Amino acid sequence: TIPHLAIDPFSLDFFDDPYPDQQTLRDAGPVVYLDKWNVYGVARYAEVHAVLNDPTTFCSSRGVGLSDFKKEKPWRPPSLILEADPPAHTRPRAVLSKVLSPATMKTIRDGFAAAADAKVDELLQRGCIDAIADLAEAYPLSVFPDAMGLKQEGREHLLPYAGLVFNAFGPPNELRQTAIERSAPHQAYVNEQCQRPNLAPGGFGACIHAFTDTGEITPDEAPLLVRSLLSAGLDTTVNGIGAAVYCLARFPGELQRLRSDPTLARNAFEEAVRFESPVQTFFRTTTREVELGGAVIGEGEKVLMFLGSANRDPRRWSDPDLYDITRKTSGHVGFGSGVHMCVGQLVARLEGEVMLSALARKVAAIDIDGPVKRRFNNTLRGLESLPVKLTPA
Ligand code: HEM
Ligand SMILES: O=C(O)c1ccc(-c2ccsc2)cc1
Ligand SMILES: [Cl-]
Repeated sequence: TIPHLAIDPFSLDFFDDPYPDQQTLRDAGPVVYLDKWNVYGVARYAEVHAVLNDPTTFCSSRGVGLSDFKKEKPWRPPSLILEADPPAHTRPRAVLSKVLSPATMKTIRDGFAAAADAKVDELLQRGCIDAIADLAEAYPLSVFPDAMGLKQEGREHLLPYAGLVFNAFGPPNELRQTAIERSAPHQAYVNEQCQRPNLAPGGFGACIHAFTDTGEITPDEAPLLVRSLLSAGLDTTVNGIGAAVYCLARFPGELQRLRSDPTLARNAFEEAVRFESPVQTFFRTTTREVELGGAVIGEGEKVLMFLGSANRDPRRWSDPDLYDITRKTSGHVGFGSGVHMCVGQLVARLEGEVMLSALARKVAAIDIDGPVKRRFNNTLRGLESLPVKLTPA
């Protein structure tokens, strides 16, 4: 009934070009079994959406990586939000929602936009740049650690720590075990910055700690919630912005549309998130026997969702493999869906928007002018190096 496939979605060959294998996964059936890792897989939009939106049956408290916390010890203490289910999830979620609220975006937008404009001006002086190190990495590094309230010293630990976190959702392959063995100094730095005294006034970190007064979280919960933002808040946006620039570089017609109407910047970024899907995959664990897509899955089984695949499923999208900055993007699952849907999505969109706005207003052309190199991660899709020439408007 359920087809079995030998495809390894965490292999380097798969990362290098996942799209043919993703079609194979979609077309095999609504539910497949991945013999390589003994997990169920869903790669169509319909089933990915269904799983995300039934948190009771498809839980997160047994981990959203391959590892089942009921069987193995988590590599770090569980996240109070990502790796929790309702009701435990609900109050910590509400706190991060308020910390990263619509109202909060007003306090940081001017600074984020200024830094984006400044970066693009700086890059135009050089002309030929690496759109990863010099833009996709440099810009979020120039605004997010400050918005968190982090000191300057030690920030070089942030991207390695995030790479570790997202590799750790994967199976115990080489990527994962190498990350974990190098992890000690990054964990030590991050855990220390989570303490209240080390987070500057007015920043996201201080604001989380300030909520420990209200009855929503206790003081001992605040450091792990800061840890969530230091885990999920930087490397994701690096790959999202990298994705957007890569799309504009490959699809010059869309850059030209963006230049002609810079107010398309926000949707151009959203479409980039759909099109590349910086977060490719993660898991749920079944809490009961369940019927999904006409198949029966037993209790305590890992289910691997292919978010990137769902975002290219022709059953849901017209011309899924085209980058279209005026596409109706609502419903894409690049930020997830349901109760765990990215709590930081307003920050992500703000960064993406103001950077694409800067490019739209200041840059006439983006031409790849060197070898493109991919960055491999069990969960994240993105580039290591993207040599481009920027032509000023
Ligand atoms: C382009 C950038 C981003 C992408 C693609 C992205 C993607 C996602 C996805 C797919 C989830 C769902 C996980 C699940 O359902 O198990 C998620 C959750 C989460 N994200 Fe984002 N994210 C991004 C940026 C951010 C930022 C900027 C922050 C914080 C400042 C952040 C913090 C979080 C947190 C704390 C969760 C857990 C929410 C929950 O479990 O309720 N992320 N993200
Ligand atoms: O709470 C945290 O530490 C945390 C929250 C979310 C992610 C994530 C995973 C797949 S997409 C976004 C990672 C870590
Ligand atoms: Cl840690």
